Amino acid sequence: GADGVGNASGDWHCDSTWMGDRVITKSTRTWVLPSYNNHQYLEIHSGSVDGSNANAYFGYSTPWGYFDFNRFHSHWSPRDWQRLVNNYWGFRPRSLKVKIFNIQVKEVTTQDGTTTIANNLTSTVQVFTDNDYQLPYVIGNGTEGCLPAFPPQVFTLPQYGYATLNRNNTDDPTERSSFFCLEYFPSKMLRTGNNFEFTYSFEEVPFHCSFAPSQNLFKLANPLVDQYLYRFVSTDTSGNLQFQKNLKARYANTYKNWFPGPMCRTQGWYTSAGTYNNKGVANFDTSNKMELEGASYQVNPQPNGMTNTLQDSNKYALENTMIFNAQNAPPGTTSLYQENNLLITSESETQPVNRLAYNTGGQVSNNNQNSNTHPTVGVYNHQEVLPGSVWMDRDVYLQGPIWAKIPETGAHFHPSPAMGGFGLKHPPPMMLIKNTPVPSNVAAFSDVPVKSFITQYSTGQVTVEIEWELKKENSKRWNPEIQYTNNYNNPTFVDFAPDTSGEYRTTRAIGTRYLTRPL
Amino acid sequence: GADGVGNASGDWHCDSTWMGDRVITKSTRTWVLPSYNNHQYLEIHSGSVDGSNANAYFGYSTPWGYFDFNRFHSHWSPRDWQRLVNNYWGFRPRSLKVKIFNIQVKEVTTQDGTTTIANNLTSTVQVFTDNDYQLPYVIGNGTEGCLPAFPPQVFTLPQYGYATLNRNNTDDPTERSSFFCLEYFPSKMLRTGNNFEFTYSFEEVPFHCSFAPSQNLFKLANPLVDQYLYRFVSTDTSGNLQFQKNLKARYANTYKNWFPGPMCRTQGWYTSAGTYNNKGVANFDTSNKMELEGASYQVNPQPNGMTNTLQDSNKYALENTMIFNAQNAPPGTTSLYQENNLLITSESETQPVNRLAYNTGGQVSNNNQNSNTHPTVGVYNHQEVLPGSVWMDRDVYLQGPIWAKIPETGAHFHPSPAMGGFGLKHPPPMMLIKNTPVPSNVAAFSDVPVKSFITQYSTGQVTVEIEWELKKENSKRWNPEIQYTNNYNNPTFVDFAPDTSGEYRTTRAIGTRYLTRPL
Amino acid sequence: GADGVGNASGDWHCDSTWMGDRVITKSTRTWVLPSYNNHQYLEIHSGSVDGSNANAYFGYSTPWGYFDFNRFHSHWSPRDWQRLVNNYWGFRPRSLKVKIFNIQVKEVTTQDGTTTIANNLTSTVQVFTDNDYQLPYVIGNGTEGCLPAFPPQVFTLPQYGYATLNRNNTDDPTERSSFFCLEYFPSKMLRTGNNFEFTYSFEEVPFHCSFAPSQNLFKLANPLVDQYLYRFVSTDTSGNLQFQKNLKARYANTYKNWFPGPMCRTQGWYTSAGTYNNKGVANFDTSNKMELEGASYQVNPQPNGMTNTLQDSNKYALENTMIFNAQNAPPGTTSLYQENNLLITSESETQPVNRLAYNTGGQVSNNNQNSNTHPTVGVYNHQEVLPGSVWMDRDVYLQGPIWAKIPETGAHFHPSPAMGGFGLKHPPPMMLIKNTPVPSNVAAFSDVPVKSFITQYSTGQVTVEIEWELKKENSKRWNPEIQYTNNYNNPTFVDFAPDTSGEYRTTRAIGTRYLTRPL
Repeated sequence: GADGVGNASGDWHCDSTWMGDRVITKSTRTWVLPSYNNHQYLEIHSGSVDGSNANAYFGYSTPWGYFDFNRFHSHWSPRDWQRLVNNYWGFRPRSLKVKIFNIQVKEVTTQDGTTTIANNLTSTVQVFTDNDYQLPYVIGNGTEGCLPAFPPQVFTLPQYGYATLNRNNTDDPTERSSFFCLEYFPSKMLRTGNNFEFTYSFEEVPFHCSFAPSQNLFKLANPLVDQYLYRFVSTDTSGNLQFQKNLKARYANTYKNWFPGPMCRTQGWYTSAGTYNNKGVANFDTSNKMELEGASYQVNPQPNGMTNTLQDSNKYALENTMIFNAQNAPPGTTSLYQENNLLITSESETQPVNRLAYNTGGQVSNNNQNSNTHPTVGVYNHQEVLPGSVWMDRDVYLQGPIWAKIPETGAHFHPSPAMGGFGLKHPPPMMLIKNTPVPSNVAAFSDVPVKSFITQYSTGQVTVEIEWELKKENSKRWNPEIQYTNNYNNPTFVDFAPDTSGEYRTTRAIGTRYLTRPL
Repeated sequence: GADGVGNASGDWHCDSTWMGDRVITKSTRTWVLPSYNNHQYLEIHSGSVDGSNANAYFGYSTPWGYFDFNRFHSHWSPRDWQRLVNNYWGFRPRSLKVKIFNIQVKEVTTQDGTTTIANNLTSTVQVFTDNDYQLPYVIGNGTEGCLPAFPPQVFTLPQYGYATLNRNNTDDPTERSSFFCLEYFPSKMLRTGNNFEFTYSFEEVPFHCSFAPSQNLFKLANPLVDQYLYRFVSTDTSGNLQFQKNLKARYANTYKNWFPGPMCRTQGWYTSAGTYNNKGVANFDTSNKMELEGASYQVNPQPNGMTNTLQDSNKYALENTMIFNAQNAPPGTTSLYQENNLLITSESETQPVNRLAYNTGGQVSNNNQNSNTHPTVGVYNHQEVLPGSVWMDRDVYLQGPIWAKIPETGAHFHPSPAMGGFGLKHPPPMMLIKNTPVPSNVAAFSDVPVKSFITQYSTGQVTVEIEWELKKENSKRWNPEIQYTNNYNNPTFVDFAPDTSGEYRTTRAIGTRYLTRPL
Repeated sequence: GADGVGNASGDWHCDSTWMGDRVITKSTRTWVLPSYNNHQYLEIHSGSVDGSNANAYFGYSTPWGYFDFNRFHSHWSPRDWQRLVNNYWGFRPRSLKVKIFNIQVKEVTTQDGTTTIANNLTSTVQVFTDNDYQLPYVIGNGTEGCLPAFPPQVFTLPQYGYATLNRNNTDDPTERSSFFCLEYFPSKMLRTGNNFEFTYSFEEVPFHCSFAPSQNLFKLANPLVDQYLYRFVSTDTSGNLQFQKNLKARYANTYKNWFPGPMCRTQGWYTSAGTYNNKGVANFDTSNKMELEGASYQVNPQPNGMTNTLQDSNKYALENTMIFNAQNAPPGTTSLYQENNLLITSESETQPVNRLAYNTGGQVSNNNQNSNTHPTVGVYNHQEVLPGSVWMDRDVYLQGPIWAKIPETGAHFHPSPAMGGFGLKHPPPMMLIKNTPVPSNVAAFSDVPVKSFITQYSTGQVTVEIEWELKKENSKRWNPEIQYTNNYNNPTFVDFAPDTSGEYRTTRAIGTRYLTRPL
């Protein structure tokens, strides 16, 4: 932008603007960027870890870092989120603007145990966006490093890396393994006066459904009126078939037009009461898994179409659950966490249309009845998509992801990501940034590449603006709705606020489904 | 319409008009409307009934009643239906017009065991349509109360009620239970001179397929020509692999492009011969079921994609069958019915592409073969939608439903209702009507609402006009087709006609699939 | 309107329409009108009753009845009210439309213990509005007879009567007592085809404040900074004056710009725990009272400016409280009611700016200090309006009144009615209606007025439409707000819904103050 050393290249924008059918969120944060890998690209790999060869991989770490705004709380204050979920039947993203500005590059020198930091006014950072999706898209896998929830917090940009193909579930590559060089893209170079701006339009995507059903999928018939349909009930002692009319309100017997969503049975576990759970279990051997390339992988939180719990029940299908930490956690922690440390979400709103993850799905005939053979049924633990099936996709959370990239295979079905949010063919592109290397003193020629660099890091601001489209509520429900509310019994701190040490406290996961609709 | 006491507000229209690619049906009937619940809204509920807690519910009954034209015989005479199904490959509804007129409100007084009926010229009825689908949509669940099949028959409008959510499969409500007040809508008020008119356009929907396949899905290859493809046949005594060419007409061995529809195995039962059936069976424990919200429900007639019987066979998968009564039945009857009382439909036309409901679906490899281990297979009793699968949706019947509302969840697959007919996102809206309350003598003030009303009922005519689009047959079949025909051996009455007592007799269910097409 | 016998003169309108800054409510109800006093005007009076001569009065009852829509639930469904109070900082009425239509006049004859009811097609009702406020305005005194909360309920119009002046607190009139004849106004006469319409604009009036303060009136100073002001603290042993700086956050000592509202101390009583209350008290002798014309009257709920309770406390100043019945009650009941029968409102939201009704207001110096005389203070139990005082007026409730007429005296202060709502100089005018008398058989002349009339009553519909202006919330609060929500533990019925007998159940009083604002 050529603002120059003494002129700011942008202003602080954090706001929300509510229009009748649209809302515009604006978020600004301060970032800091290390020089990762000391300006080197490094092959990274691993064999089997923790007794699973699904943990083997081959890939690369890069000197670059990237901006990740793919969580709802990056854009939405808690109050704004409340206003959203209490009043609207749905929402979707429409457009995006990003600005990176007020660049400051610092040099670091260490001498005799003391560290000195100074401006380097002539250094650059490099920024580009991968508009054609030519790089592995690591955004939307639920990884850390997003713009923080709380605007004053200063955050470190995560390092860009990726896994390509590995051979036979080992740490070796294959002939098809790809290396991607990020310097092989055009990128803008910014000194301290320069800035970067980017605009993007979302593709057409369905509204997220921010309502809960007020009817049960199998109870849709008028309770006052019989069906004109008849069901087989019994055989008499001579084997003749006997039938009965399907009476009003007998929902066990009514013919059905529509069927519940697909399910994969998932083990149920009791929360807050240990005495009901089986003691000293190691989950991993009995976890739900899918096989790929000769290895077994955990598939949490299972495909869409189930509910992980019943309302006002302490039993959860944990592998069907999005589980968040109430606090930020250090990288690499292996510590065991307990329920009170975590935010365990509930999909219970969808229980009228989604099957319960920890029960059987149903039963079908498994034999051929005859004079000597009584009819029998088998139960089933999984059932995939059926003609005429309906379900609700997983809810989104203030703490949760927004979008995910639909993999490019040429074939898919119902592209809504398991974690929740908007499946996108062309998502917001990766935004990559790195500190340009500055060599240190070099006296003599060599054909060997320079390895010795001045230690530098950079800092600046980033602004993200998203236009959201809203779907208005159009309910005729007479009695009041359930609404998210700030109710606490004798609080010692304000939730969604900094505490006495300045830590931002969040003790609840807030979903979107409060208002109701009939089916 | 302000016609006035002595002027009719509409005329009787029952006709059909056949245009080349369209047909317009017009139906007029006389209705009678009780004052249900004596102008009160009543909470209705139930616990477990007949040993099933799937029969528990919570809901409301309303003073309103509603017009239900959602059966084919409301619009189609038997002869017209014959003309449709013998000559056309498909049809779909396009537009709708409804008129309610010639309102007559009667007051009823009972004194000393004698009942007197008189006109009340100044009373009103109230009518409205739920255009935004803001109320539970109870139409399209197969319940009674439709416009009668036979035009002179006078019918009672059914009472509007609905089930909302209940708690833990009991008779209690939950926090999410909805109460809907129908007086919270604008509605037109009609005295005896007034009328009501409504028009509606159907959304684009696929033609119903009124043909049967003349080829088997697995027999599509030219019987005169070998495939250029080879199959594994055996291993020799040294374990070497052996292969053979797939020969002409060997349809057991041909490679396949396409696969049959999804299936859920359903128990088969013999009709008209009791000796083959298992004696004294109570079906309910061994019925097919699906689990929802912690309860088990019968899912008849199963999802689309199966056939319930084979042509010229007496074995039926009864829970895969639409079963109608030949006669109208009284409300609430628990009597046992026998086969000769009922119309048991057959989907046998689809047997070349739909799998047979009472057999296994197939078999797949269940182990890993090696030097010491012979290959084995398991059979499967259910198989859901596969890539490249094809099937035919259930046929529609003169006696059967027309449309159903697709539930509003944001996610579904192949929205064609299990019962048969057209799945609609925005179906013809509920048309609701009630007798406006007229208080009786009130001498003194009270803040308590008036409970004492003059007993009234109303009667009038309703006309429904539907424009249907037709898909012309374009067959090159040389030999004659199967056609629905009026063939009876020594009849003692005319079918689809009133008998000596005036009862309208219908002894057959008439489907649509007579003409054939190659695949 | 001259619709005629067989033509409806209006339609049913109950709806709400939400525009961005305005909301339009439309309500329609069915009414029934007795012929009160058999078409006679009657002097009514009373002496001392229950030992209080404040109960003496002189006045008149009229044959007329009147429409009273002066309660919020006449216009607002519970869900709509929820939407209002959760999202907006205020509202006020703007315009009004009323229609009376579908008139039906019935004649009643009783013979041998049996009652017969028939239409009288040629009878009239008479309607007029008192546009110039020339009659005693009885609307807005908290009396029964309003349009019901629940739209299907049919209600009886209350009888119009009024009290004029009485002599010396007895049952006699004075020379200044006024008799008002309602037939001395022009009025429209309606047969069964006719209707009546009226439109009205509200005067400019302040928005009701639908928010609660998030700051305490005495805590407004920055807690991080000292005042530059000093306070007298002590005298030393020689009598010299000593002073100290007012330190940061010491809100006991800070100089104040502003002062709390006016108060009248009111006795506090414990709810739900009887053991803390004084036993067997008769309240009336110790009630708060004001004297007028030589008699003593209870002044509940006291003037504005107090709070009746503290948050999460069981102590209430009951005479400072609006107390509603959860149910409709019969006229004239003397039964004792208990807390669980009643809705006891809480003004606790205003506790940061309004003084607590059951404590003392403060203390002031009551003597002159000197060498021999220690300073003393008296406490005070009442304090009226002070310069620089601020307070919040009483909240409004879904169950409560909307407006009140400011008395016409030429002098008043802060005209907001004690009960809550909008003080209006020219409120919506009285709407009066009566059944025109129809004499019975008269054979001979007399100069004495006819006393013998055919017994008649009338019924019809009334529609009321109000345009409301809204004040949008403009909060920067980061953390979530308190919101009214439909939370019930194991409900056996749906609140704000009809129960199994059809009774409309309301177990909560819903105020407007949920959102917060800083001072």
